[PDB]
Amino acid sequence: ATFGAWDYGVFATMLLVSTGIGLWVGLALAAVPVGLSLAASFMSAVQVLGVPAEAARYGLKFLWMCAGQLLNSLLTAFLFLPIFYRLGLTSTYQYLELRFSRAVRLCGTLQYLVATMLYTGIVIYAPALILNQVTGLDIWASLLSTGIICTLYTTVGGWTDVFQVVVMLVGFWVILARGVILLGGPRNVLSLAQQHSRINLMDFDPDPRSRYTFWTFIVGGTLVWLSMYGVNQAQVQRYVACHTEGKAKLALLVNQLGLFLIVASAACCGIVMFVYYKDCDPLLTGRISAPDQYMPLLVLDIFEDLPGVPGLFLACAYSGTLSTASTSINAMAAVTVEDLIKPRMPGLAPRKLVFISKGLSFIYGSACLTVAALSSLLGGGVLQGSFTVMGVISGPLLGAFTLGMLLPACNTPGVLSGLAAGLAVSLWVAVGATLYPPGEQTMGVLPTSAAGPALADTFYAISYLYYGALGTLTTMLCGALISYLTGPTKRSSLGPGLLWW
Ligand code: NA
Repeated sequence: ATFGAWDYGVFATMLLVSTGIGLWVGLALAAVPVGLSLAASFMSAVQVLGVPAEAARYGLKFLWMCAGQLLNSLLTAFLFLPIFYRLGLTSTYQYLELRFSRAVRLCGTLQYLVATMLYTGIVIYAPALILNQVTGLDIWASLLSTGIICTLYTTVGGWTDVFQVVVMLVGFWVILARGVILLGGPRNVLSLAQQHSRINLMDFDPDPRSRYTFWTFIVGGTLVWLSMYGVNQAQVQRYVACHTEGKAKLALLVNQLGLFLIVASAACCGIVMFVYYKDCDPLLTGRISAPDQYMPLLVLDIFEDLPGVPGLFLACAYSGTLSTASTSINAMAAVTVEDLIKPRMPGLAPRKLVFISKGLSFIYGSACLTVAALSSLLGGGVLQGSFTVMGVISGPLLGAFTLGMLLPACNTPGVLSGLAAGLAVSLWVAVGATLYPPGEQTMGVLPTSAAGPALADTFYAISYLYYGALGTLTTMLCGALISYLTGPTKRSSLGPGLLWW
């Protein structure tokens, strides 16, 4: 029910060792490692908690997420990697500089900082949620602990990604292997899932309100993962540092393979989790309050006769998530210093520049902890929360980049107005859904079992995967229209720039 004795020791020892190695790194590349770094940059305990739960509650439709990811990678390697290897170097928003203006560069950097801050807040909340659900500590003590450890990793801590990805994969495989053997027979699990309508691959429901479906997954995942891989500063930084566009596409391929493995393993583990709870769903029984508590519960249930392992898995999912959060915070600080402060403070006390970078890292860590606390209080849903954070905020940024590249007739006022309109629409739909969320029947939640305004109904029910796609598209539409209203930009006035070349 709540770890025990051996698994408490396992959790504590593993977390202490992880902190020690982090401090050692902070005090004391090839396509494959950098691609696995690309994969690890966005996979954390959020995906451990959410993907199995979403698969269990909807059923093997979540595999279509992989397809979305696939599209993302392809588009990147064919739309943004070539241009961010010849035109936009060093930074990603320098393209917005040399294309539209420095004002658009500042707008893009601010959007990236806000999106990353909120995403890292959700990321920090995920291990806090794991600790609260497992160890029993109230969510606020768990948030205090996770924030303290993340700030220790960032301020003090200053192949780790490969280790994280392999740990995620092995954990998922161990869970879904122990579950199948305990239940008895992979064929039996598949048959039980089929009976309870968990094998639902071919879902083409054109209704956007249906939370998960091929039509929703392809477009929404493509757009969100593009905003997270095609224009994200960290990912593009990892591209341009790969030393070759052709060898950067190899990194993207490795990243895509890692994402495929993680998502497939998580969905299969979620199906095993449901078939484990085929007759008595914990949600109906009240054993847990939110679906995000599904994964920590099963881990406790499966290995009740095998102490220690739950602590190992849920301490790996803690340390890896904290490493991801610290990398995000430090990247935010570095981006702020390099892209904003340095231009207006060119040669003032490089030691002061290091001091300012440290201060920004601390400020961003604190802000991310505050966002984690807000997410804890402000309802729940971590996988949807992260995709609505990276969707509404960064979606318009991807729209700005795509308008700057694809459309020759795009101008600084055009892209700025498009960004404003896209942010407005995306936040409008997000708040409408938060206040007036759709029901389980509308979204498409599969049946459970316990035997052991017109606008708010037609729009706010839109699948969360459509938030980002709603923003980006808006930025591409409005930004285009205003461009042709104020003044169409001339192809001659642009350098290589546009993908058309
Ligand atoms: Na996510």
